[PDB]
Amino acid sequence: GSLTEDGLSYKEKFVVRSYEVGSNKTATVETIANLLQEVGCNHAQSVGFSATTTTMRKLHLIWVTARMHIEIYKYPAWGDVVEIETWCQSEGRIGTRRDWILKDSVTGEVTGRATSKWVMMNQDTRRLQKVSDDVRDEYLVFCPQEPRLAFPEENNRSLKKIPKLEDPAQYSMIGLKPRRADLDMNQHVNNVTYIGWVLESIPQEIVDTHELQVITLDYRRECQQDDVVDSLTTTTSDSQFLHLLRLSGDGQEINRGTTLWRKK
Amino acid sequence: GSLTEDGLSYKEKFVVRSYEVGSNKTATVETIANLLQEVGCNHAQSVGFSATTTTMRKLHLIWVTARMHIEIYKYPAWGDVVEIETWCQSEGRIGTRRDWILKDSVTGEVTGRATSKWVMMNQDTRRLQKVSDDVRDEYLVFCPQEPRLAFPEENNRSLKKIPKLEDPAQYSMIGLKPRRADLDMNQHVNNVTYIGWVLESIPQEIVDTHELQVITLDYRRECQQDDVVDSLTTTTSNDSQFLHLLRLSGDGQEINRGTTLWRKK
Ligand SMILES: O=C(O)c1ccc(O)c(Cl)c1
Ligand SMILES: O=C(O)c1ccc(O)c(Cl)c1
Repeated sequence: GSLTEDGLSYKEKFVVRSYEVGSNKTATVETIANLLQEVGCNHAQSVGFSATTTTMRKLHLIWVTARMHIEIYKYPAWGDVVEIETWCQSEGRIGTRRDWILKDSVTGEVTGRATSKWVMMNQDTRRLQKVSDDVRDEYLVFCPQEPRLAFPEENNRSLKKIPKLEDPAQYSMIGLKPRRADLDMNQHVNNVTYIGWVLESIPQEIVDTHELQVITLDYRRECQQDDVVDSLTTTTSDSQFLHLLRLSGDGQEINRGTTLWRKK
Repeated sequence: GSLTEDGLSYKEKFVVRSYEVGSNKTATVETIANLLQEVGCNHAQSVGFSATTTTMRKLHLIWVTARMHIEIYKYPAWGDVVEIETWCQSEGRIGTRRDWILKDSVTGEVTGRATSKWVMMNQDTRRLQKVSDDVRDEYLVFCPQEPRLAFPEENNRSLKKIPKLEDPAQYSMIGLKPRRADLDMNQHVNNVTYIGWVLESIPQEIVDTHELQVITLDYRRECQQDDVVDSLTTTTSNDSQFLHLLRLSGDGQEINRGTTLWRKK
């Protein structure tokens, strides 16, 4: 991987692995989400991050994911090479955004795109915050100053508000628990694990006859290492679904989302 | 990755990823096990498999894992490059073996080694069998003819018989279930998922003060997609050793047994 000529975006190529593909012999959406996080981390390292800036370390602040939105046109097959370009942009004091574009390395065609929203949090208290001028100033040195959007269109799916699923859910997968492989180096549940848990309650017949085209996921609260989660899904329709992840006991919401599937 | 000059082994380099490392900022043993399977798959593809041979496809036969044995001296850090060399060898009619050697790409030092035993099974009936002469002759053209062992030693750990853990277990993790990401392209539970499940019942205090040096795992029966597993561990021992058992949550049918050896950090 390398920063591009202008130093305002980063590109990396990945060869799809045998264990990264599903029943269709193409990369799963969880594999795609892991590659997005990997190229994001390599970009952060290339421009001087630990991921935190110097002012953030002084104030004990961290970036936390608020939303992930991914649209896939074609999933790469086992052995194929996918090139992913990523960049960040400040969104004033709301937070920051990281966008991605995925391409078939051979044809150069766009095979997918993604966008994510990040908010500032005090690492100790876990209290959300607005971004200060100091953090925005140092962030502006590695971001394009004119807007660059993976999802440019006004009123596009990536910004749509997601409603809360009402009981009874049409489908459910209960008692989901993270294992040590689901945790990151800081013992926090990996963001991709929540995508896997959401998809667990999609019925097998849909997975057998459709391919996932779009997923939008809000992250409200973290699942701790000793927590247990229930995954709930209801058909809202192409097939569309509404999703809810909540703690198995008291029902505290941890994520809500929507998926759109197209028939094979 | 590429076959070596003589065409009897395969090498591949991997850059360790951010999500592949654990609390020590080095690759987990599950990451190592996934890289071993990946270089094994790339080797099989480079020598014509599709991982069945022509005679196996005609007779509806497949290779299934019987045992995995891994020893790690040093785990690669995030961003490091690890080079893995792999090769296969026939073991007469018993089955086949795949061995691996892991090296630090910069120093060229050996940082780990692994060996696995595979047995032939009919894909439909699931009945184990001996290797036929046609299959033995077919894969002999891609294997070294003089023995090449990752674990050459006289009475080495890789071949040690593993006993069955007796109840009550000292530690347990109950109700483990595979999710869709734990399945391979044929909807079978990935071999690395069982390693993760074994390790789940090791207490956190051991994980915080020790590093895993050796794991030996026998595979007896598969966990199906709708099965639920219980992971059981008992301390058998500056080094800590454990005995492991994975069994179905309901009737207690054994699916795996193993041992781990941990050295203090
Ligand atoms: O292999 C598959 O089809 C597969 C894998 C993961 C996942 O979450 C889904 Cl919905 C399907
Ligand atoms: O992050 C770790 O320390 C880690 C990860 C996986 C695993 O199985 C164990 Cl025992 C530890």
